[PDB]
Amino acid sequence: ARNTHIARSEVPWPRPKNGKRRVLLNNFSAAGGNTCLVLEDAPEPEDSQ
Amino acid sequence: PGRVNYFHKFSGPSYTIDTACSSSLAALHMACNALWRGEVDTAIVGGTNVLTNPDMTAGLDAGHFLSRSGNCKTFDDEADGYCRGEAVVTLILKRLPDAQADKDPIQASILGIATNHSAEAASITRPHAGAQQDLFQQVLTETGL
Amino acid sequence: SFSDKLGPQVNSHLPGAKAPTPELTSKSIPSAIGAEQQPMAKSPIAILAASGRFPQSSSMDQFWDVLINGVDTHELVPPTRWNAATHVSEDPKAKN
Amino acid sequence: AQMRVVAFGDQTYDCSEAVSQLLRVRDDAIVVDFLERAPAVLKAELARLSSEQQEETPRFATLAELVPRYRAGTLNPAVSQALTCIAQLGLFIRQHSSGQEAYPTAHDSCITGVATGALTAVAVGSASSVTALVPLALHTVAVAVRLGARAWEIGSCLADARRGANGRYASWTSAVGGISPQDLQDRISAYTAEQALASVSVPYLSAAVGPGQSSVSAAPVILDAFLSTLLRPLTTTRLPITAPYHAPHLFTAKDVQHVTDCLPPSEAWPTVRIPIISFSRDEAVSRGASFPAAMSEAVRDCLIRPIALDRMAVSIANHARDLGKDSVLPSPIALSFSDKLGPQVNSHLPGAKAPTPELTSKSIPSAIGAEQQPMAKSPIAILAASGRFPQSSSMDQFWDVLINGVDTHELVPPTRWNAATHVSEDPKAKNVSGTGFGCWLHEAGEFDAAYFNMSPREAPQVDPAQRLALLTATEALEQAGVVPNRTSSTQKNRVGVWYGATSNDWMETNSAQNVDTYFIPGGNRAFIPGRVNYFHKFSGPSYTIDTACSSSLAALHMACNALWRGEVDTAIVGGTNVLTNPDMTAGLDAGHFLSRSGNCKTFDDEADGYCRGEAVVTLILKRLPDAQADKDPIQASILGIATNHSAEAASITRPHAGAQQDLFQQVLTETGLTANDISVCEMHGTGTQAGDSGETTSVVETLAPLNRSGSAVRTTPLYIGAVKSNVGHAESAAGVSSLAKILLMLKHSKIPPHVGIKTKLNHRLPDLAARNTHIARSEVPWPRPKNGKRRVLLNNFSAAGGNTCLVLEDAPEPEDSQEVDPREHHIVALSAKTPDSMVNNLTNMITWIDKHSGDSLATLPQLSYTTTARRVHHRHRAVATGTDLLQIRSSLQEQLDRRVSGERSIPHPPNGPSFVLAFTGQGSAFAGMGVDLYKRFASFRSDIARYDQICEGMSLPSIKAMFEDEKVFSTASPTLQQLTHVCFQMALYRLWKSLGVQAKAVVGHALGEYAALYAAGVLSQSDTLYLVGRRAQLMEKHLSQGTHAMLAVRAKEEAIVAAIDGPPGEAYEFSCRNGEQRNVLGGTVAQIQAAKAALEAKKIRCQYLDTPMAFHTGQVDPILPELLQVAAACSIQDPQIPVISPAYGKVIRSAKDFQPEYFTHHCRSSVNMVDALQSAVEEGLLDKNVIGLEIGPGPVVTQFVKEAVGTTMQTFASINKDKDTWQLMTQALAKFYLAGASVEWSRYHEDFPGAQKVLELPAYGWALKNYWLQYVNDWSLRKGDP
Amino acid sequence: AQMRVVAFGDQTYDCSEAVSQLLRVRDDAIVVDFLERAPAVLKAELARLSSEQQEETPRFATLAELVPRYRAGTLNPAVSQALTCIAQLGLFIRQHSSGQEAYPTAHDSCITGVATGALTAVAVGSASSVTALVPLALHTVAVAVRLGARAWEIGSCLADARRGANGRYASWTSAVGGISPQDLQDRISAYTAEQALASVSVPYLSAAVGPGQSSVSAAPVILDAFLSTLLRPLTTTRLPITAPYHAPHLFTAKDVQHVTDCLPPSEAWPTVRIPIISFSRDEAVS
Repeated sequence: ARNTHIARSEVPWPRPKNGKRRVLLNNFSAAGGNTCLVLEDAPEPEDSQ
Repeated sequence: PGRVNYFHKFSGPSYTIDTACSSSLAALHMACNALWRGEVDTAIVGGTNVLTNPDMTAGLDAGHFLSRSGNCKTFDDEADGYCRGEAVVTLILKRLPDAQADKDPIQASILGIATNHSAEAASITRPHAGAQQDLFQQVLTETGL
Repeated sequence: SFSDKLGPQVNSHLPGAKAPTPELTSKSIPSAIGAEQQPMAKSPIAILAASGRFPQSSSMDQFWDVLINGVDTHELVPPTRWNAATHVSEDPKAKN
Repeated sequence: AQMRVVAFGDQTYDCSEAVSQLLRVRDDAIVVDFLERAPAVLKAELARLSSEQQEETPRFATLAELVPRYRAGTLNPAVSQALTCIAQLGLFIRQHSSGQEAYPTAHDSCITGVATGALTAVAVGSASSVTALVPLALHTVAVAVRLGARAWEIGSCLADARRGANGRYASWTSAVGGISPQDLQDRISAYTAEQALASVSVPYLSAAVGPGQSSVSAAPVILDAFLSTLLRPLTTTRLPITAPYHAPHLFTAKDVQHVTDCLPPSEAWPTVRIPIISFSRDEAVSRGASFPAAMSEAVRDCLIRPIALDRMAVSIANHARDLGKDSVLPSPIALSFSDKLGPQVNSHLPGAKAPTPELTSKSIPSAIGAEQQPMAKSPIAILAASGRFPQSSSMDQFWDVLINGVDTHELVPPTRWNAATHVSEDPKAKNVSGTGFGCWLHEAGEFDAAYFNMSPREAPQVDPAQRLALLTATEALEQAGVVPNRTSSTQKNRVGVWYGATSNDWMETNSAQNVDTYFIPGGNRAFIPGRVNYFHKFSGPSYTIDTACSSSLAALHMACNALWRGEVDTAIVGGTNVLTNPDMTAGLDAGHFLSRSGNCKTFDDEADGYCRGEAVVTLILKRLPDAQADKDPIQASILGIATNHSAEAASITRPHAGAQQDLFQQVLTETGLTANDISVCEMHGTGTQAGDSGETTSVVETLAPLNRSGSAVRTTPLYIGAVKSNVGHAESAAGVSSLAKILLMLKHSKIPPHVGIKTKLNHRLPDLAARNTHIARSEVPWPRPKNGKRRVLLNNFSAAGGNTCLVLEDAPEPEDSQEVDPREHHIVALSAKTPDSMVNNLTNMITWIDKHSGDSLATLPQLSYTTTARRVHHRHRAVATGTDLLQIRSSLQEQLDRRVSGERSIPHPPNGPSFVLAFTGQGSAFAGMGVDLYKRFASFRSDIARYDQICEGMSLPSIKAMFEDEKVFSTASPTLQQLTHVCFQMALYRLWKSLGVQAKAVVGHALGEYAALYAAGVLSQSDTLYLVGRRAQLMEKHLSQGTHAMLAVRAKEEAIVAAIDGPPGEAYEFSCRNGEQRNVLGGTVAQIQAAKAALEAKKIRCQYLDTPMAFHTGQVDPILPELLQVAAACSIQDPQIPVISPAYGKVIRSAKDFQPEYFTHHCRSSVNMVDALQSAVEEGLLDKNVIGLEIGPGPVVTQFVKEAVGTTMQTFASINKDKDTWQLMTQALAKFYLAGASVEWSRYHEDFPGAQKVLELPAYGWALKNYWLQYVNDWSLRKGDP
Repeated sequence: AQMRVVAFGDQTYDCSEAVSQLLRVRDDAIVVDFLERAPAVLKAELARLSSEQQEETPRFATLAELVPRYRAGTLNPAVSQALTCIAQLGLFIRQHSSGQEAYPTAHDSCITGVATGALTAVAVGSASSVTALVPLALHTVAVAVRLGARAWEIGSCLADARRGANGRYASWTSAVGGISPQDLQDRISAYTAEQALASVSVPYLSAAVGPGQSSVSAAPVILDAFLSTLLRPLTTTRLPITAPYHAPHLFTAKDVQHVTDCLPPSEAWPTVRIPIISFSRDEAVS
């Protein structure tokens, strides 16, 4: 209903044109702490031609 | 990290973080904090875990943390705890302008990182959904996404 | 609020006149090298490399080989860590 | 009529001081941003130099590292030009941004610049604001770097540094005075003609300073060979120019073009607006040129044209004359001989002057909250500190051991591990050590499990480190007066915990002898801060730092980083070390780390290792402005902190003195202090010969250097000490232990003696006496300089190779409010989680009072404030009231005697008390009613003012005069009287509601119905005012004076009915039925007289009522329609609480009963108080356990409530005709507190600043118990045997 | 030949987007400094409010946490006033610092603002550069907090929040269309005469926005009852104003003096140098 899936099989994850992919990373604690992290994609490489 | 500093002759800070099962990400947060105020220009973040003491496994089992059936059955209806794993991994970090100036390879970019404590949970070990939701929303707002 | 009507209303009380805006007025000079970057505080942090040793994997490529193939790596404790036959019981009754 | 002139100078001006000053600016955003962005541009431009040049440039992170190199003279021309430009631009920006100076304009100002300052002239002449100037400044910086690099390249190609370079760069020019430029040129021409020289290497004059002064440039060797021929009376001085400049025979247009190639081409380049005076060029004044073109011309000036400095003043004066002005006011920046400028500029001008008063330099006051500097790079305040050291259960006992110079080391106690089996003279057996000495805490197993919700089963298997961390953290939080959610900075989401631990011996040795369900929670180091966060409900980051033997200062560094980034507002930092694993001692002795003789003997000639000690310490940190705004107690400020690694050591464990010296210098430079400001240096001093010698030499070289003459440069003694010779090496709490010692010395203002040196001072140390450095052998006074502060340097090193440094400071001088607490009576509150803790707290408080009985007269209010406002209040409570400390002491002593005699404390009910609020009629009003409340409480004053203004809005008489004059009650009109009564009742109710008194039901009596209805949410304040005012006005208007009267009889209803002839109602009617034995009769004055005559004939004591009007009688008939019309206007609502209404004699609970006719009925019908009270008691609303408060001039209605309810219903009043209001208020608050009410103590003291200070009260009286898991059977010596 | 006029709005305009955008600026030092200092001044001034007002104020570490509450209509008048003024000043400062726009000058510019935008108007008219304007901006933020607090105090005095409020702050005003202001005034007078009402709770004309439109303010229940009397083709639309304003029969010179009592007396206070167009006043330009 919310448009979220658990990939039961390999699915492509292509980079959007003129865009980036973003990720959320969670790592919690038995002591109680929580750490969250928002990841991105590296800029398109401007390698000398 | 002391041996890494000594062998490679790096004369910058050197800490080991023992936060928790989240030690590696806490160390990453600390490294980013150091990077964000110019203390260091390059960082070597990592995390290690090698199991060689039966008593830690015995204690974790006695605490009902581990699963007596196999691996971690995430999202399953019969999930009954996790199983211990071994892994060592190291990463190299830089501020994006510095990474682009030196022409280093870049695999991803960290936009923001935050930490908090589930201090309102029923017991110390159990998690608190409200705290995690607040953390996620705070990070999202800070990142501007 | 309703700002777009301020112009027509004010100019309706004045002698006829209409002047456009040069779209190129926003042209800016180029910043000095090394200054265009945003301050160090809250700046993106790059990940340059990564290495590790995971179960059934002596590199990251082998880690991906494990991940994409959907194989779980759990197994009983080897004999080089401790002897399972005596350190593990169906119901723990002995010390430790 | 006056023109300002901005002038910049050349490289001749020593700019090191200016650069040092700018780097210390913290209150200007523009300057800070510019100084962060200039190093980046500088580095980017340096990276594209030649290969040989790049080898000679230093590597730096900030501009600070280039200052000492600039002073030493070992900085190449490129960086020198860049630094000159940066200093000039930063000075100008700071002057015109935080100096609040109008930017120069084209009509009142001109810009001039000597060769290197010609670039900055273009940079600031092409803008109109500092914001528009910042980018041009960076472009100019890059251009200057390139210019210096080009000159350096040409010079280096011309000549090579001599063999004896020493690193210094020779000077390429020298100022020669004594002849005019023409004679000097003739001499140079003759010299180069007689002597054959390459046309490209001849000497040339690069300036014309004046009629008899000039400058000459050439390659250092050639210049020296030429200046030798200039004999007396000509004098020559070597200027600090390290490259050739102003040489039209060494540079061409190509070089000028190359330098200015860093500027890309475009059309958005700003032009030159403010005229620039180029005294060296043909056209003195230039304007209207693009930015790149003017920059190219400036570079040409600085490379190809000689400085015509004998024409600057003439050109400026000519410009001033042309503009028509008559005087010039100079504002030179980094200009040499700047003082002489203005005189010679004005010499060419007609005489004129215009002084500026210095009193006009004043500035607008900053808005509250904007005066503080940005949280980044802000002092961190230490508010409190608690710890457990050997032979010390607190910091006072730690001071005792320090000052007494006692040695603590001893053999292993039987509780840890047997020494007869784990120690041998020469280790030969497996897992056997040669040393068994240490400094132990003998009460590490003592804990209050109940206080922290732990269980007797779980407590033993919790690492003593965690238990002591909890104890010390709670103690430190209590000592700092921090209660969660009390303030913005103490919100639970803004508090984090950092702890430094490096061992979990409990898991290895004690907990592992039997693994139970609490093995991991109780043993893992993750739970040392986790338990603190969980128990105190702080929801901020929590970390454990295992850095090294220097973990505590690493944790402090991380906490300060978190505070400086704004991710927390309060931080709890600490460090733990409890030794219980014999294997750790065996492995430290196998590595030759521990001494086999005794304690750490630092600076001694026979140092042969250190001793293992134990210590737990916890501190509370906070940014300085947040602590000051919170009225928290501050005892030190952290100015800076840094870390690095000794990775160049010969061995991993061995220290490296060079790294330590770099760390100390870095911290000192960042903090902005000089070597002479540090009076004390607390060093690691771990009692090892080589390590002690290296640390001492590095510290002395940093803080106590030697001048070239070989004499001391310090003007004040520097004292060196180490806490480790007294308590050993805590080795994970060592940093916090040293910091705690420093705090104690700051408190007591004396330096304790040093006990490490037992035989003889180590002979490898530097001669300290020659350096003005001392090792205190007897305690010396350490007084705080008046109008000054004393600072410290703290060190902490590691076996892993990490070094940490920290600079401390004295707290700001207290600004204590000198206002005297007008309150007469005061309230002191104690609380505990256990009856035993209650007895302990009472005993400790009584002891404290005796020791502090006569300290001052302001101590009682501050004790009240600390005990009530700044504390957490638990289930078991005890309170004391009095006017002086002696009364409180006596009351507390009586309570303690009764408690010890055999009584037992009982926790208050979980939900607290329940209140019923009674509002009185218009009978108890007296002159001066609530006049002290109007004077002392600001909320009451505001409420009364608002009510008065609203009344004036509705055409009603003012009410303020009845609360200020106090002499108008006598002649108050009846409407004014009723208005004052209702307004006072409403304001008073709002006051009590502000102190945490919540109403569960409200009951009025014949005039409190309006206030009660407001308090129940039925009406608003405006509606109540309108109703009461219009009712009174109608009563006064339609009716007359003396029409009826009222009387009261102290007899039953049947008796009064029988004693009077005639049925009730037709002649007389009941007006109020206060109680069973109390009734009030009303009727015509003649009828009242007849009734009194009839009843008094029966010998019944009745009394006339002073009320002039008559309510609930026949006199209120001809105004009912008007009251009905008025009441239909006001809004109505469902009450939030039951409204006991005597008018209807029931418990009304809905808005359907408060229709407009209800008000008319009340204004006419009788006050059937008794029936309403009985209805409420039947409904169960009122019980004997319900508290009753009296919102009114006296305890009238509450008495009736007590009769209706029972006889054991404690009740209190708020105002009285004879008793002081503060006595009653204090008594009521004390009884509510004892009941269980959560009083808003913060609001009770907010209006009395004189009482707002936190005292150092005795710590909590914990009910300690021993929880230990003994290590048995010596199994650690058989790790691997069958 | 041409002059530019900078106009500031009021509470009616939504400022969530503006405040969110301002918090994402990273290339401007002045804007970052202002957005760091403004929360400090707001927290310092919000600590001087009465007890009942502080229980209804949210706890925020930074301005980012107030946007979600502002959008949900759960922000009391004081913080809303502060946020509106902060957004206005921040937008102006960013435009004139990063936008590289010349500061307004009296020769070819004039400031103007409506009720809430007049504070920002005077703040911007007394300065000559963004650097010189930042402190006056913080003073204006404090004054806005105080003004909102006073209006909220009086409004709460008049009437209390309804039972089913659920947190939201009921609007106190509403725009009216289809009448000239005069006939609407006579309608208000007739409705007041027919139902006797306290002189303080009577509806009043807060604004006259056009020849056939205007605004009417009153207590939420009084306003709701009155608007039911207006029948088609009479149109009514609510506005997001949560306190009584523009009420000469509720506010006096004492309230004005109290609101502006956070500015210490001194003879440095810069004098407005660029004319401010005051259309409501008797003197058009001051």
